[PDB]
Parts: sequence; C-alpha cells; structure tokens
Amino acid sequence: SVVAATWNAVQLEDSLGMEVGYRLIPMVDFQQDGELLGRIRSIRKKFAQDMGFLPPVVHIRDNMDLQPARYRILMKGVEIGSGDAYPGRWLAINPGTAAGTLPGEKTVDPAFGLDAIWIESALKEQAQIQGFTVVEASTVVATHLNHLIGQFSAELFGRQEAQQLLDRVSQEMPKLTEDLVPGVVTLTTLHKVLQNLLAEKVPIRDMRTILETLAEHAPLQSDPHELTAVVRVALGRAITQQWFPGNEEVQVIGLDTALERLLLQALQGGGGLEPGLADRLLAQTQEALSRQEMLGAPPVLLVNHALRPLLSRFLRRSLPQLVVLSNLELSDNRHIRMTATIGGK
Repeated sequence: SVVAATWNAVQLEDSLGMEVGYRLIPMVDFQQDGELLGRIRSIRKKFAQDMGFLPPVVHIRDNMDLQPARYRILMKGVEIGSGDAYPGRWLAINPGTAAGTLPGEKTVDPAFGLDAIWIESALKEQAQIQGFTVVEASTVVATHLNHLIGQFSAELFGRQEAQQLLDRVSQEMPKLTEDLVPGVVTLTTLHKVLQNLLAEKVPIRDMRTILETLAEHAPLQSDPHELTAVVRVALGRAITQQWFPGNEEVQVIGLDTALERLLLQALQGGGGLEPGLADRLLAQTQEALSRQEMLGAPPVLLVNHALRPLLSRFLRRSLPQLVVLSNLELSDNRHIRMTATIGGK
C-alpha cells in the first residue's frame, strides 16, 4: 500500500515542466477548461513542423508557494522563464505602430519586451481599434512557452530525442536510414550535429538533404565539428532565405581586411593575438550589432568559411542574438553589401 508511495516521489525527471499558480489551474485541468492544453500541443506540433523534431511533453501541476497568477517554466528542473497571466483579463500588446493609450496594469509582453497593458474584457474592442494586439490569458503562457522552447531547442534535443527523430524518419526514408546508423555514422555523433544545427537556429525539417549529405562525407570522417559545416553548406539555400527572405539585398556584418588576415594566422599556427585584441574583437562586434540594428538590418556576420565555426561559438557565448554565416552558405544569386565592419579605422 504505502510501499509504492516512496518510489513515486523519486520517479521525477521531467525534461520540460511548468509549475502553475492556483488561479491558473482551471485552464490546466481537463475537467474545467483545457484551453491551455490544446494550446500546448498546438505549439508542439508547429515546432515539430517548423524545427524538425517533436519537443518533450510539458507536464504541469500545482505550486502554492508561488503567487496566484504566476507561472514558472523550467527545463529538467532548472528555471528558464516566468511571468504573470491574469485569467480574467486580456493582454493588450502594442507593436509600436498602434496609436493611443489604455487604462490598466502597465507591463511588457513576456517574450519580446513590447509595451503591453492588462485590460478588462469590455475594453477588448477598444485596444483592437487602437491597433493593440489583444491576447488571451492562456495564450500569454503558451506564446511564452513556445518562445522559450525555440530559445532552447538544442538543449531540449537529447540522445533520446534523436532516436525518435531517427524512428520517425526511418520509415518514410528507409533506404537512407538502415545503412546510416550505426553503419556510417554513430548515433552519438549523429545527434551532436543536428544539435549543432539547432543551437545556431538552423532547422532540421529537411532530413533527406541532411542524411544524403552524411552518406557521402561521413564514411571517412566522423568529427561532428566538420560534418556540421558540411551539412550546413548543403542547407545553404534555406539558411540564406530565412535571414534574407525574398530576393532583396543581403546586407551583412563584415570583418576588417586586416583582422581576418590576423585572425587566420592565429589558427594557421603563425601567431595568436594578445588577449586584449580578443576582448577588443568582442567590443566592436557589439557596436556592429547595434549599428546593424540602427539601420534595420539582420544581425548576420558574413565570414570566411575557415573562420565560421570559431567566431560562431566564440562570439555567441556572450552575444546569442548574432548569426555567423559562412561565405559558402550564402547563395550565389544574391548581391552583398557590407554595412557594418569589425576592426575598422
């Protein structure tokens, strides 16, 4: 009787959990209204169809030590996000364009930081005329969970997630899968290159091109560091058209003609720089980001292919918003213009 109570306090290990305040229990229980439950699997399906893999299910239950309207999202036990959701009220978000003001609790949306107001339902039509995006309560939690899942797509993608990706893809594409793992490339390294792509916001939707590429390079090379760059080049048209959608002008961040030279000889064995230059490199990268942001341009640093993996992991530990692309990853049929530069004069 009591013997099974002990083993189920210890059975816990949820890869993504959300603890909820008591007034947000209704939208979480199937017997009251499951409006958040339908929201959570809606966003889980889109993520499977936008990112490539199905995320671990969110298991949610109560926590009375937190305030009534506050939800906490946390990943395998460590906290990633939080915020308020008032079930009786609506969130009126302003994307800067809408005109005017509205009464109620002044706040900012939990995902992007836009100015927002919590409003009563009678004023729902008010904010819509003004141009404010009126958003329900269950949605604020779902949209914030969706945004935080995408920010942590790589970490959510563990060894067990790669195998169910293998399984799902092994049966529509059987000829590309039976010989591949563990024949060509091992499952350990197979998982680490798709995680490498997710950590740089590169989607995994096209598994065919990813596996077709591996069949040709992985037989006599299984460093996940080099296979990632090889796979990235194969996905080069999708990478281009997601940060440069359409056929407009590719305005990138560039490196100094002397810095890139000095940077190559560091890895080339002919002399690494003073540490102060490395901190100086980080400094102008921040100014290049804010510059490209002051002209309304994507935060893309277009780089020599040999320098791409280094500067990517070196500059994104501190500036995660930066995107570091290779010259081989950008398409041919695109006209380039450097708008910001790191290391100038």
